[PDB]
Amino acid sequence: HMRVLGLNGWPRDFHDASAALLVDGRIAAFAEEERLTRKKHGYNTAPVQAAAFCLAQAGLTVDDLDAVAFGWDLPAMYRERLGGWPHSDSEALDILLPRDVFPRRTDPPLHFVQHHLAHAASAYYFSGEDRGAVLIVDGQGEEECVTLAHAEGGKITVLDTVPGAWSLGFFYEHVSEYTGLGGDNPGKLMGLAAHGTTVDETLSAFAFDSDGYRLNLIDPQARDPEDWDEYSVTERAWFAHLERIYRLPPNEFVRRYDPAKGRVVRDTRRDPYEYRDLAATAQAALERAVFGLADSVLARTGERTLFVAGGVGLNATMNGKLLTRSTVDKMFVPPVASDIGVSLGAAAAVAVELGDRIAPMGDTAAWGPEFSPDQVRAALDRTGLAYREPANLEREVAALIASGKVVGWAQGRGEVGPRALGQRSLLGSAHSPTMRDHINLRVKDREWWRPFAPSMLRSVSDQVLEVDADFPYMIMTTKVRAAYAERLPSVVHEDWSTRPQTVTEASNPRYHRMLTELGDLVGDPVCLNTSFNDRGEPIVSSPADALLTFSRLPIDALAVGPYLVTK
Ligand SMILES: Nc1ncnc2c1ncn2[C@@H]1O[C@H](COP(=O)(O)OP(=O)(O)O)[C@@H](O)[C@H]1O
Ligand SMILES: [Fe+2]
Repeated sequence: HMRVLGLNGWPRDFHDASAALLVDGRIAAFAEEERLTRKKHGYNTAPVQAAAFCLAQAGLTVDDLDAVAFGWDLPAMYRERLGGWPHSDSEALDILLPRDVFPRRTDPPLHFVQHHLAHAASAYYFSGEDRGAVLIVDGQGEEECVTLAHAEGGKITVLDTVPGAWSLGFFYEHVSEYTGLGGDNPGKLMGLAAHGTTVDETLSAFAFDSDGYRLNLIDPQARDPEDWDEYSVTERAWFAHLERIYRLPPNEFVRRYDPAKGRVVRDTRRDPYEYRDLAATAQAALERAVFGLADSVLARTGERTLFVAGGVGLNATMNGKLLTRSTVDKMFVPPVASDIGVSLGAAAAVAVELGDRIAPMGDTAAWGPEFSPDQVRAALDRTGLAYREPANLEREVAALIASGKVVGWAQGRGEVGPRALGQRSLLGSAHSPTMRDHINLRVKDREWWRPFAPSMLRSVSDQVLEVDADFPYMIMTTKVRAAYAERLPSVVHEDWSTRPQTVTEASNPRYHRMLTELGDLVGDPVCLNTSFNDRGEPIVSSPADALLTFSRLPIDALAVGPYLVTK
């Protein structure tokens, strides 16, 4: 047995802390810190709880680990940008795995893995494909924002990098901030781009070529020597530039006491919808730049399989278009493309270095905590709420869904990454023409223009989608076929695009069953599947989490374990 605990998250100036445990190349456990702490984005923290969970889940202690792997070259970053790496391996271990939570007889080997390598590792080793081109597109690793590499024979070899100042991630963030959606919500920007019109995709900043892009707005060698990313530098350049060329100035945040809620709430001066054309344009500029990069690495390696990771990898809209490109046959992007994924990537890199074979993820991301019926009961009995234990839960849930009701679904092991995949999901009819507005405005109280996405049986996805492939992670848009382009109004765009999760019975028997039962009711085993949370809070993880969010939202029912709660 080779056991490698991979980590991300650090007390100084970090985000998306997470922890993954590989055992014999298999994922034993994987969790994001935010899910357990309830603090969004897992900011400025070692993945303390996530690692504790991995170890408990696998019944291990630190002393049972062959290696601890960290998904950045921290010593390097501390050398170049802070004037020295002051930590012994043991001292660093004390910070990443505090002894009061993680008792240990001795230190495990500590490995720092280069940030993009980890990103790449988390794509390649888990793709189930044995070779391909690697495209890593990011905010910024230690010094680079893009990495093009060749993945073959269990090896990842770098061909080229792009300096952070030219970051597509930072660009897209900055635009996201400029619009008032916020730099921490780029996904929203993507959503918004769909409502805009693109005028000049260069933004008078980018110049696109056949190998990607160049950004004459900023000197590519511009370092913010103070910090250890070029975020501030790119932020000034982009904000001043956008204000010059775009009709709207930066949207501003407004903080006022709301007597209705009894607190200071943050709002935006302008409606971010006003910025839709700027979103469209940013989206298009990102796509264009990324199309170039993809073509370039594909051709430099002579592969037709593409691997994508780094946070830009979360842009399903851009991925869908990569997939349909003539330069692309197959595509894998892991559900943990962002930094949460570099704990797993670091682990994989190390495990591979230690002689392990890494198994494929295989159409599921359900690696987080799960809870026994007794545990769920404990959480239920805490609330003093009445609940049933349906003979056939999956059928009853299907019936509620078919009737246009919204059902919280908390089953098995939490999924990892930003997307609910039927372990912690809010479910609704994919068939209702009013469901989208209902969930947006009445249920989640979020923006009217936000889109929804479907889960469907893999077994019918060939009839529903123009591509007969696995889409396990909702990480890629594709188009529906004619016969379904109006059947599914809540989850299909006017242009027939959608962002689907395909569901194998192996991946999720319960979800699979529920969908099957739904098909027997409304013809298609397809439903609307949106993240289970009140907006701005992370996806629920524990039954107590589920009950809390259920109690605060006008959801109709909660299916948590084998129990069903109604309002
Ligand atoms: N849907 C999206 N489309 C485009 N870019 C995105 C999207 N989601 C996240 N990003 C980008 O990913 C970046 C974060 O990447 P990540 O690898 O998680 O961390 P880091 O950049 O610190 O290495 C952000 O700069 C953000 O702009
Ligand atoms: Fe990254």
